Amino acid sequence: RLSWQDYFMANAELISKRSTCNRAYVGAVLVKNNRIIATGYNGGVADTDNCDDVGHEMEDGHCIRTVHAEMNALIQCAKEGISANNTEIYVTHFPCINCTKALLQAGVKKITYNTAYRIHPFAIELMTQKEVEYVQHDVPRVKLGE
Amino acid sequence: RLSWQDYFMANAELISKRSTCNRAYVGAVLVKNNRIIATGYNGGVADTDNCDDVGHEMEDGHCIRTVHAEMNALIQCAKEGISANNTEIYVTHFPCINCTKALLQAGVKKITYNTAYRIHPFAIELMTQKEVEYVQHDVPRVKLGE
Amino acid sequence: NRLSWQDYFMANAELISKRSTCNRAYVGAVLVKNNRIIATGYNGGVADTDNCDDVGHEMEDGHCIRTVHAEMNALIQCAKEGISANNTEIYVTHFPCINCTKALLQAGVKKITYNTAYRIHPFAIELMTQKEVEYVQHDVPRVKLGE
Amino acid sequence: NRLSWQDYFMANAELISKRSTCNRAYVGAVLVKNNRIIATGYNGGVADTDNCDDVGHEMEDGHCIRTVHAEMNALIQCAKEGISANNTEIYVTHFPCINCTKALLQAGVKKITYNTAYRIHPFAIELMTQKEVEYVQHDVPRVKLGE
Amino acid sequence: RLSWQDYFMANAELISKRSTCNRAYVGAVLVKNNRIIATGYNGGVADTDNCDDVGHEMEDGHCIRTVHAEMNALIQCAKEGISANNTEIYVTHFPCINCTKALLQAGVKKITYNTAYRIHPFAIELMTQKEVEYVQHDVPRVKLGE
Amino acid sequence: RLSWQDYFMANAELISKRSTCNRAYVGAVLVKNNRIIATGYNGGVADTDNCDDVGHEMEDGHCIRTVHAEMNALIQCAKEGISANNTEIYVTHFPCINCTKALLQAGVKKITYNTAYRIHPFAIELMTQKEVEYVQHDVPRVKLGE
Ligand SMILES: Nc1ccn([C@H]2C[C@H](O)[C@@H](COP(=O)(O)OP(=O)(O)OP(=O)(O)O)O2)c(=O)n1
Ligand SMILES: Nc1ccn([C@H]2C[C@H](O)[C@@H](COP(=O)(O)OP(=O)(O)OP(=O)(O)O)O2)c(=O)n1
Ligand SMILES: Nc1ccn([C@H]2C[C@H](O)[C@@H](COP(=O)(O)OP(=O)(O)OP(=O)(O)O)O2)c(=O)n1
Ligand SMILES: Nc1ccn([C@H]2C[C@H](O)[C@@H](COP(=O)(O)OP(=O)(O)OP(=O)(O)O)O2)c(=O)n1
Ligand SMILES: Nc1ccn([C@H]2C[C@H](O)[C@@H](COP(=O)(O)OP(=O)(O)OP(=O)(O)O)O2)c(=O)n1
Ligand SMILES: Nc1ccn([C@H]2C[C@H](O)[C@@H](COP(=O)(O)OP(=O)(O)OP(=O)(O)O)O2)c(=O)n1
Ligand SMILES: O=C1N[C@H](O)C=CN1[C@H]1C[C@H](O)[C@H](COP(=O)(O)O)O1
Ligand SMILES: O=C1N[C@H](O)C=CN1[C@H]1C[C@H](O)[C@H](COP(=O)(O)O)O1
Ligand SMILES: O=C1N[C@H](O)C=CN1[C@H]1C[C@H](O)[C@H](COP(=O)(O)O)O1
Ligand SMILES: O=C1N[C@H](O)C=CN1[C@H]1C[C@H](O)[C@H](COP(=O)(O)O)O1
Ligand SMILES: O=C1N[C@H](O)C=CN1[C@H]1C[C@H](O)[C@H](COP(=O)(O)O)O1
Ligand SMILES: O=C1N[C@H](O)C=CN1[C@H]1C[C@H](O)[C@H](COP(=O)(O)O)O1
Ligand SMILES: [Mg+2]
Ligand SMILES: [Mg+2]
Ligand SMILES: [Mg+2]
Ligand SMILES: [Mg+2]
Ligand SMILES: [Mg+2]
Ligand SMILES: [Mg+2]
Ligand SMILES: [Zn+2]
Ligand SMILES: [Zn+2]
Ligand SMILES: [Zn+2]
Ligand SMILES: [Zn+2]
Ligand SMILES: [Zn+2]
Ligand SMILES: [Zn+2]
Ligand SMILES: [Zn+2]
Ligand SMILES: [Zn+2]
Ligand SMILES: [Zn+2]
Ligand SMILES: [Zn+2]
Ligand SMILES: [Zn+2]
Ligand SMILES: [Zn+2]
Repeated sequence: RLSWQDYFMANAELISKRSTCNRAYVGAVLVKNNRIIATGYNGGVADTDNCDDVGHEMEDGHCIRTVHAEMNALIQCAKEGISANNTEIYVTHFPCINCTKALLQAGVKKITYNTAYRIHPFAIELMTQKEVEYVQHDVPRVKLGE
Repeated sequence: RLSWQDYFMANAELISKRSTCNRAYVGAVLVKNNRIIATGYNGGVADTDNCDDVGHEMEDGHCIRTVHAEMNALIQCAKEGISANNTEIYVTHFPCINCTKALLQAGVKKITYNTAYRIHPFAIELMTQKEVEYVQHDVPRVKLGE
Repeated sequence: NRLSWQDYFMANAELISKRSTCNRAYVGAVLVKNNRIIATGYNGGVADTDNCDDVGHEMEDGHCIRTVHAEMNALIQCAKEGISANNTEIYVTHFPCINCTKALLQAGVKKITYNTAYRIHPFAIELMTQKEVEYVQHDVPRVKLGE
Repeated sequence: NRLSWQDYFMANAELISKRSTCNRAYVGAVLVKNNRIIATGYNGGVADTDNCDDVGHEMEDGHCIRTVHAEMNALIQCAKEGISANNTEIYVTHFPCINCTKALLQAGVKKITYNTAYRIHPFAIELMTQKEVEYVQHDVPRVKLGE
Repeated sequence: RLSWQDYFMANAELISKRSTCNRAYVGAVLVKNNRIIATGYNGGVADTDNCDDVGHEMEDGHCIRTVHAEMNALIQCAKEGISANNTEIYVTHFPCINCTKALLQAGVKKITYNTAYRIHPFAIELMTQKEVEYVQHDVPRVKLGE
Repeated sequence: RLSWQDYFMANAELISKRSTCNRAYVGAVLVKNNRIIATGYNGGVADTDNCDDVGHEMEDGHCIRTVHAEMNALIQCAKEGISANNTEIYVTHFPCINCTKALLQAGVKKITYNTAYRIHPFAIELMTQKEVEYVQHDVPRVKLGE
């Protein structure tokens, strides 16, 4: 039976399947007391162009078109009025500095990630100072459907 | 990529992977405006015995030990104070009469399911009266992890 | 001689039961957090569907399956509105059935106070015991309203 | 002969008034949204402070100022818990004073149903009129609970 | 830079600038963990006449037309469904007995005020009994805009 | 008497007075139906170093140390569980691309700003496509305190 860690990392990878930016298919699942409260994948602002259709918007070696997966989970909370305080997050890719700041500021207490994607040393510095646990964990092998 | 329908049915199946009652491994995902707001699988009341460990509690041909997947999604909303009104649900198995009544009463507006499990005609009657569609949809074939 | 909290809320549960539309048992439930009422419910059909009063019971295995139960109507008020039922207690006219018991325990209801020892399911007792939730019998007080 | 919604909630307001601790008027209030109870209140001292029953009234200009009013206790339940009082109606045993009237109107309470025509302030009427909020008199129904 | 106390007292004074009762221009800011969660100024019920236009409604030496600043902050919470428990309030004027009772009942834990307006001894009595400090603090001199 | 626009822009400037990054003192006030629901200024993640004390963290010509003012307002909503949908925002400085994406995604419908700060053409493109109104408005001259 899938452990909680495997259960949520698998969910993060499934969530990434709708990513519309082929630089990285990113999925995030926000969890409170082992319950899923929000999810997100990387894509353009809702009702705007996606990279799949009009191409990336590159600036300083990053695609700036997308709302990031982690940010989409947090913004789901802000839009609906759901508390993200005292949560943990499972993400397919290590959070960029912008996502890191938002997550820490929102009260996210633990970050579990699969891919060591472009790890920013300042993101590590912030997680360390804020005493937020970060953990690498592989997505388990799971087959769904017939 | 995965359609919204495929995306959520896949999620429901993944959610079912932690089911602790082997009569049916059930998973449910509650969705509002294409966002996941709650999930649930079938298992004993939290902090109580599960069928996997102590056996089913059978009455009139049903296992009564478990909080049902759909009920776990709704009760997540009740416990946390998340609104379930104007949602839809994706579930691995057709809802029983008890789950159907609760879902309809909560303001769930559409039901999508995979397995046509023990369909109760009174459940159909109520869904029809409430103008809530019950749509069969197969779980897509999806492979997660390496 | 003011109504105690227990009497106050049990009286309320009985009053709440006065709109029940299934004559097998007129059930009323009041959900309480820190001695404040946050939700109520009585037993009746799904909203906007038929009630037993009008079309008869829908019997299955010796139970009327037509109704959303009183306790469930309280919990579903919370789920529908987005009101937290965690760390509450409930006052109910009738001892909760196994389905209501599971939902209450799962929602974080910490104590159950009931009047009528209605069809008490031994498995409901087993679960309340394991989950460490008290189930107290308390009579509805004699209260006259109006005039 | 089931209790109508109006009778159901007015009965509830009267029951709620049974814990009032200021004998100048036993006031009870029930806040309702889409025929669901979301909050209640009776008149009594600030929580954890003295009640009139025990220490006497605190009179100022012909009013007892000791109590948080029933209507205010309902609204404050909402403010303290974070429950939305917008687009509600209220049922109250006594017509709201000017302070309660202002707070109710400001909170988005859309209709006021009361039993007793208690010290009706003409300025309260003026405000309800301008704000377009109905104020309906309705008797508490004769209801016997218990035994 | 401005201390938290100066920051919020300044805000309360700015909030008071829209007051429509010239007996006292009152502003209130409701704060939870140094975040502003609601504000209010004294004026008529929304969509009703204001004192500026039709005059005061005087009774027993008080203008009864207005919803008070503090009450407007609390009622913002009630209307929207924002929790006022475990807050503090900053107000331009010492709260009257009605506002004091409501604030204490709502779970407001500290009161900071500038002007010692019409102090009611019963208000002091209740604050003291509830172990809620009432702190006088001057509005700082702050110039905004060019 | 201060118009609503002047009232909230003045508030945004006052909010900026606690900024701890001297590259730009930024303040934001999030408004729903002319009520203030959240505020923010630019500063380090809560309980971490500020630029005032340890210097800026410069990357590609931007200080990346700070959680931005707008982001702090939105994250207040996410942390507490307050809905930011159907709001408008008043900000001392035109939002950067990251803030722009988050605001649009959160359901912010109008942006009023004072300073035309480093206006990103892609932020304009997004506001335009998302049909979000943006308006320049000067902070009014307001003196507070004696
Ligand atoms: N469950 C969801 C739903 C949406 N989003 C985010 C990802 C994108 O940033 C944006 C997509 O929202 P749209 O309203 O544009 O949804 P579409 O149906 O158009 O999907 P897409 O744009 O991905 O085709 O919202 C998300 O992270 N998770
Ligand atoms: N994401 C979740 C978490 C919990 N539950 C439900 C399923 C069971 O009815 C019960 C399990 O909760 P526990 O607190 O017992 O969690 P455990 O870690 O013990 O899991 P399990 O009992 O499944 O081993 O809660 C759920 O549906 N979905
Ligand atoms: N205060 C309330 C309101 C409703 N309900 C539940 C009981 C029934 O299961 C259903 C009744 O909802 P309707 O929308 O059908 O309300 P009616 O006004 O039609 O009442 P009834 O059907 O009882 O005549 O909702 C409840 O328990 N408590
Ligand atoms: N269901 C409730 C609970 C409380 N209150 C209000 C009425 C009083 O203004 C105050 C009473 O709160 P306490 O915390 O003092 O409660 P007690 O248990 O001490 O009740 P009492 O003081 O009435 O004996 O709160 C209310 O209106 N409705
Ligand atoms: N940010 C706000 C908005 C409103 N109110 C309160 C003060 C008055 O009691 C009433 C004013 O609300 P209106 O809906 O009448 O707003 P107007 O735009 O008409 O403002 P005014 O009446 O002050 O001109 O609401 C408040 O305290 N703070
Ligand atoms: N009303 C508030 C309170 C906080 N913050 C944001 C700005 C900074 O990003 C961070 C500051 O939070 P701290 O918990 O560090 O508060 P301090 O009391 O330490 O203030 P500072 O760090 O500004 O000295 O939170 C904000 O925008 N608005
Ligand atoms: O969604 C996330 N989350 C993580 O925080 C990092 C990147 N992303 C997205 C952003 C972009 O679409 C991306 C590839 O990232 P860069 O373009 O920044 O290398 O994956
Ligand atoms: O979780 C759901 N959801 C559906 O509503 C139906 C059954 N179930 C569960 C209940 C039990 O654990 C089960 C097998 O169902 P029966 O024991 O009722 O046949 O799957
Ligand atoms: O509302 C509750 N709450 C309790 O959990 C038990 C039964 N009921 C209702 C269900 C039905 O309408 C009923 C009579 O119960 P039975 O038909 O299950 O005996 O009272
Ligand atoms: O609870 C309410 N609600 C109504 O708004 C009016 C009065 N009251 C209370 C206040 C006091 O305890 C009271 C008797 O009122 P007066 O002391 O103002 O006459 O009943
Ligand atoms: O807004 C507050 N808050 C304080 O609690 C006291 C008075 N006020 C208002 C009420 C009226 O508009 C006012 C002048 O008060 P009096 O009219 O009660 O003296 O300032
Ligand atoms: O708070 C905001 N909000 C706006 O979106 C833009 C910048 N800022 C902050 C970020 C940094 O502390 C800043 C000066 O911005 P740059 O360092 O990106 O030029 O003001
Ligand atoms: Mg799209
Ligand atoms: Mg368990
Ligand atoms: Mg009906
Ligand atoms: Mg007491
Ligand atoms: Mg007005
Ligand atoms: Mg700090
Ligand atoms: Zn891209
Ligand atoms: Zn990122
Ligand atoms: Zn089983
Ligand atoms: Zn079921
Ligand atoms: Zn029946
Ligand atoms: Zn039941
Ligand atoms: Zn009294
Ligand atoms: Zn009153
Ligand atoms: Zn006046
Ligand atoms: Zn006042
Ligand atoms: Zn800096
Ligand atoms: Zn920014």
